[PDB]
Amino acid sequence: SKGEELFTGVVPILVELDGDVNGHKFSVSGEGEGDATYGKLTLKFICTTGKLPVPWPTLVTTFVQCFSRYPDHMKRHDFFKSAMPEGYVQERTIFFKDDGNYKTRAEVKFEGDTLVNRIELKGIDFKEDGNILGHKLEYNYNSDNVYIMADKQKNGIKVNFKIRHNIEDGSVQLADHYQQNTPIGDGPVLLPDNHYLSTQSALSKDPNEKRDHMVLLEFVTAAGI
Repeated sequence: SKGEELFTGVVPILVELDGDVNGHKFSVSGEGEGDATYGKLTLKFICTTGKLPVPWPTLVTTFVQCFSRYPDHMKRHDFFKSAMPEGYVQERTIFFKDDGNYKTRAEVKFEGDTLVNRIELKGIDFKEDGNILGHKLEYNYNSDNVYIMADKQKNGIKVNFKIRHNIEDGSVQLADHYQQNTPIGDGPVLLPDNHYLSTQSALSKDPNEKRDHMVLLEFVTAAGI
């Protein structure tokens, strides 16, 4: 249940985002593959409109939790795969402490054999010379644990978690995330007991790529039950 079966091998992934942060318009395309059996994601994103007006790490959480590795004993709490292939809607508000906020709306679903994440991102109230529009964030990412809770009312899940981005001066730029997911289908889905997803993310660059981009490798495992 139910995308369960859809995820037993390596699945191609496509990500497309249209963004507007303080009027700075930009688009990003990402490609790669996920192997949920190992909770592994490998992806390369390209800013297709010239330079990315925000730091790449600020976009990682926005750029497919159905690739998390759910231990066999926890399969019944895997809301993400259960919503497939029809997919789910994912919305967030990300408040950057002492700075602006991003509001995103994405749909994650299969297109044939490819798992697609299409997102619209809107950012407002950013400080022109703050850590974001001013690009003062280091190109790295910290590991973390986010707590997935069922949202029985909408038959989806909700998550509230903090991401800390390292600032070049040694300090931290907090990004408080509030997320809610609901199934696209009318299809049944599995509602989970509370548990965590533990993620680790490594960012890198493609020595041969001249466009603004980001190479991302992640491993994610569910636990807490």
